Amino acid sequence: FSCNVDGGSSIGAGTTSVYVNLDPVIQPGQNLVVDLSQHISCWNDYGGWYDTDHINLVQGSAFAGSLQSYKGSLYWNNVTYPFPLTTNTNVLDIGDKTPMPLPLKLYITPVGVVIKAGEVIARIHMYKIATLGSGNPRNFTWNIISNNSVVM
Ligand SMILES: CC(=O)N[C@H]1[C@H](Oc2ccccc2-c2cc(C(=O)O)cc([N+](=O)[O-])c2)O[C@H](CO)[C@H](O)[C@@H]1O
Ligand SMILES: CC(=O)N[C@H]1[C@H](Oc2ccccc2-c2cc(C(=O)O)cc([N+](=O)[O-])c2)O[C@H](CO)[C@H](O)[C@@H]1O
Repeated sequence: FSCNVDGGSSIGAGTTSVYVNLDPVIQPGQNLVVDLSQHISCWNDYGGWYDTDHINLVQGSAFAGSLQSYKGSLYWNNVTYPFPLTTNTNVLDIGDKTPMPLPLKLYITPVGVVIKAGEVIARIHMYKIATLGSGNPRNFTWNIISNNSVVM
């Protein structure tokens, strides 16, 4: 099982930064919408749904400390969860060798500068286990970072 970010090097585990582009000005009452499907894609390394991969997001995924007061919802694989995650999410099965954009979006309610360019916004933890043998479990973290400032 592997992923990449913006079509970069392949990632089988560990921590990767994901740089996103945000609306530079938002009004009070407006949320930020971070569509991570535009950035993170994953695939099965055999193809043909051989040794199918089972992927979920993990309880404890959270805002960066500086944004701890913010409110959020996380969309994953057809279901929406409150954020920070207080449960694991549903499982997405991955079996094609062609990269699948992750069905992942973050909606953020800020509670001046809303987001600073270059600062970590959120940390999303992801778990993989496959089907055959031990399933070769792997842990990933996606550290979401803004490319630009957002003001309100
Ligand atoms: C031991 C293991 O992981 N086995 C998995 C297997 O993995 C590969 C199969 C063929 C070619 C490369 C890999 C592979 C690629 C990467 C990477 O590019 O980052 C990292 C690792 N790794 O972490 O060892 C392995 O894929 C199947 C189907 O996806 C299941 O996921 C299995 O469980
Ligand atoms: C389980 C959990 O919620 N928190 C633990 C956290 O787990 C992860 C952290 C990042 C990415 C994936 C996982 C993970 C998710 C699952 C799953 O979704 O079933 C299963 C496993 N697992 O057993 O290897 C790992 O690991 C830390 C230790 O580094 C502590 O143990 C925490 O308590």
